[PDB]
Amino acid sequence: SGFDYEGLIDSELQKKRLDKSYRYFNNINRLAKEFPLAHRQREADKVTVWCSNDYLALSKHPEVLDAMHKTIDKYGCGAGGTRNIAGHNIPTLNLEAELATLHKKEGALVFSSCYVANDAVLSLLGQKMKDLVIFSDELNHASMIVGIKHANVKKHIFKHNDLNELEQLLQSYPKSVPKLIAFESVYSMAGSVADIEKICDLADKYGALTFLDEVHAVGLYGPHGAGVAEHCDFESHRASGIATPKTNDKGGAKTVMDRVDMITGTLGKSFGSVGGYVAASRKLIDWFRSFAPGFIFTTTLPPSVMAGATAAIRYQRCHIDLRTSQQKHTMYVKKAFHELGIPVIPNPSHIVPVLIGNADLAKQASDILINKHQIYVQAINFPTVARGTERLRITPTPGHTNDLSDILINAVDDVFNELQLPRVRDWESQLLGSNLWTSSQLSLTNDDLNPNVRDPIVKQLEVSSGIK
Amino acid sequence: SGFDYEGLIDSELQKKRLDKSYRYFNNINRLAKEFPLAHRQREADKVTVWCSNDYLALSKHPEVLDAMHKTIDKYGCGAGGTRNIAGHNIPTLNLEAELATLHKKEGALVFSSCYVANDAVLSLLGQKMKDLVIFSDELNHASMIVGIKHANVKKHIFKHNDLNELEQLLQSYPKSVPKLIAFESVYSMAGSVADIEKICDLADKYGALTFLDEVHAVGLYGPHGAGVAEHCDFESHRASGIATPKTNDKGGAKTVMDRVDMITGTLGKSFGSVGGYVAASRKLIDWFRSFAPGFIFTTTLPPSVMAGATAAIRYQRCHIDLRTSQQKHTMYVKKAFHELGIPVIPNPSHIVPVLIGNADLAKQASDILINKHQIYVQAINFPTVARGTERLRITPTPGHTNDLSDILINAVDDVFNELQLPRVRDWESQGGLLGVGSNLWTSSQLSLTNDDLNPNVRDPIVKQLEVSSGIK
Ligand SMILES: Cc1ncc(COP(=O)(O)O)c(CNCC(=O)O)c1O
Ligand SMILES: Cc1ncc(COP(=O)(O)O)c(CNCC(=O)O)c1O
Repeated sequence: SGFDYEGLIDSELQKKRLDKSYRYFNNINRLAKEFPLAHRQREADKVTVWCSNDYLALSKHPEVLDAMHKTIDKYGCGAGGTRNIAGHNIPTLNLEAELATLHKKEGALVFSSCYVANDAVLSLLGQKMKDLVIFSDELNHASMIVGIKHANVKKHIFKHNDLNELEQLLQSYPKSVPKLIAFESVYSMAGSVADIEKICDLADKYGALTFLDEVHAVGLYGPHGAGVAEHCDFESHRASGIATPKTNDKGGAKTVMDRVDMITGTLGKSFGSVGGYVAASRKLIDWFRSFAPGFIFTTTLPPSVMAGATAAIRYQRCHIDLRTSQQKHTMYVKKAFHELGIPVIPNPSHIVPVLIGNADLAKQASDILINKHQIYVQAINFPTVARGTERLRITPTPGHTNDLSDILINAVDDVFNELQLPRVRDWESQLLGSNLWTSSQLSLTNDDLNPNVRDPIVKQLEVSSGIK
Repeated sequence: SGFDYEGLIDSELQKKRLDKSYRYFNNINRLAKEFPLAHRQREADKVTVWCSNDYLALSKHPEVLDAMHKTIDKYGCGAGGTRNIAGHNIPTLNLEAELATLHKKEGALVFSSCYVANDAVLSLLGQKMKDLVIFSDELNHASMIVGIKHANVKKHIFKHNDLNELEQLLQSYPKSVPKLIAFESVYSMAGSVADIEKICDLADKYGALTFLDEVHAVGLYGPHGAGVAEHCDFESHRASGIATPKTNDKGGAKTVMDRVDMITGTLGKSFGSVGGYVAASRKLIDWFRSFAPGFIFTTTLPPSVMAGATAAIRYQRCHIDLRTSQQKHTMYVKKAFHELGIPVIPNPSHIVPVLIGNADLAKQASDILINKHQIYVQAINFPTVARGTERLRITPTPGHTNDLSDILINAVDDVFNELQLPRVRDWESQGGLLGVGSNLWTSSQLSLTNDDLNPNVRDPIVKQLEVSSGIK
């Protein structure tokens, strides 16, 4: 007999168990009628979910559900084909148009997932420019890492958010060498934020494209939820609404969001659905549409799923109260943790990473929270984060009111004592250690938005179907 | 001064226009209440869709829609996370269990899409066995090609369905070399079918894994729609229903479907939804679950989308009349075309590829069909097929009854005259092409009804798999 395939797999699975990164998924059945509750195996066994990426609770929004129900009745479930063959349609057109409008770009292209979007764009760039050099933040997501490998070009990794190191790398190449700077706006495991504007400045100076993943930012930053790039020119964007502003927030001609060449997002988090996208110039979009195999050779997302996301995007654009209440909830939890010496990785975003520092203790903390306190928070271990930096990821939403927060705070405090986990004081004696939303921005209401953001009559893009 | 990025893209887009493979997508709005009709830009402007991969018309089935509606009311739209974080749930468990049941495997794992499934499995195998040699059918789908590139291992391409050439390639390595044979059951562009059994025999003899893409076969072949692998032991599977058969169709211990190491499918065709999967041993599934980044680091499909597919799978398992009526519809169209000398690439499957032979004429035929006859059929050109072999792809379903077929036949006949396209006779004069000049479903199999299935397929109490969540 030949190779021992079963032996190779056995030993590979055993390494996961011995190093204790072997994952057990929790049966979590999220309740649309009782957000943010979920049930486990039994309907009667409920927990409060504190680690979902349904950041704005739009997965259960009436306009999202209604859009789904109506679309299902008209279109059915599946698209029934690919974009080329029988799977191109009005829900697709409306969604691409909505995303392009959100990022104030010429075009947007929808993919199965942002994982696929990231892989497709990065792969194609590298496969069509073999001389390309990619500069990648060390904390970039798996999707981007995989895309960068697939691109199959020279790559440099820079220390996280270290723009001195990035500039030194950029500088060591002639300007005429094609370059790509690949980064995220908000890094999900730490909640850290990129200086998008400074990166755009570096791109201008050294002749690089910019690729920006706003997956943990869309819905959440900027007056309309277009992301951190929008937040960079918050007041310009707020004044102009849907329109491109006359000037950026410093009185210059171009906004940050305009200067970024390629912006990717998800429909699977804030926008309450599933899918991915890239927003960019008409030329870039047409190129991806025409050449990306991960776009071309795959069933189109169901119409209903697209209709849902479109509804979510439209609603959130003109409901800044979603963001203000999320930020308030987050800040409430963060300040309560600070007072109790519960160690939170400091960040200016909506993510609350509670530092544990140990794989087994993080899993046990998660275990006790769900079984004893009916709180669902997931442990983040290697390989998603560095060994020794293990943590619990907590993500408050507009639905996590202060009464629910109080229960969380009490439970986490309690679990820290039960496991005798290190407090902030203890960490100081012995790691990974200031808010994007300002008080000014946090006191805005929906009345302070440009009325042109309420039910815009958004027209379909020619590029979605092909250009004459 | 800086690289001309816009220049590179412009010239790249211009190559598509000059070679005339630059695609214009049709606005096709499929109507659940009026299958297989769709509207274009205006609701009033309707066409009949004849090139959908909604092969069993289950995208609009009441049990599918009802499953979606109820799931949406309970769960909402999005999963709200990945499988690891807040996106693992009962709809997921039920779907994976249903797929494992269908293929009579220990486990199944759901992905965003079969494109992603294929890429993930192939990538991982090659990344974890760098000495692996992959033997790949020349007509394998882009997803598999890309997966095989990503695997980043030695690859041999064998001529399409040529198991003599495959054997000679396999033979030129010692048995102890790790090997993978990657192939499809049904190839969508001409409807050809693999000899899965002979490939399993070659894998046994030369010590290879088998990777089988049944994307154009699930729902459609075998008594329960488990695919061509099931069709290989049709009678054993039919007798045993959902249970593993006592013997295969030759009286041996193991069925072909059991001997295939990895089977991938889609939820986006027959099963009327979206998504992909692999069915395999518990060990393999646990491995993909634990290691495939394309599985791990992506939002879970919406619960409703999973619930829809589950309903579609359960329904089709015990409705063999879906397959018999599809095959009859296909055979009706094929034989009508034969009588009219409309050239169809001969195949034993459910696909009707009408040979045009010219890129411009195929697009014009498609154009005239939709604008003049309200028939939507897509032209297939280079690079999807060889230049000179361009064609129209027609895919009948249970919903394409003979009245609709008659309209299609009439329209295609009409278009052939309008464009003075070559008939079968005309191709024969030039020496034939691609067989223009049997059948998986036999007469015996085609006269089976739902009463001839094992009752254990009706409402199986399918139990959730431990491997879906993790094994201790
Ligand atoms: C930063 C980031 N980028 C891209 C993706 C992929 O997008 P989709 O989920 O639409 O496939 C994820 C998903 N993973 C979420 C997480 O890292 O917690 C992500 O977190
Ligand atoms: C043979 C084959 N394999 C895999 C896939 C990918 O499946 P998803 O659509 O679920 O990603 C497809 C898609 N069908 C493309 C075509 O008919 O050319 C396919 O045809």
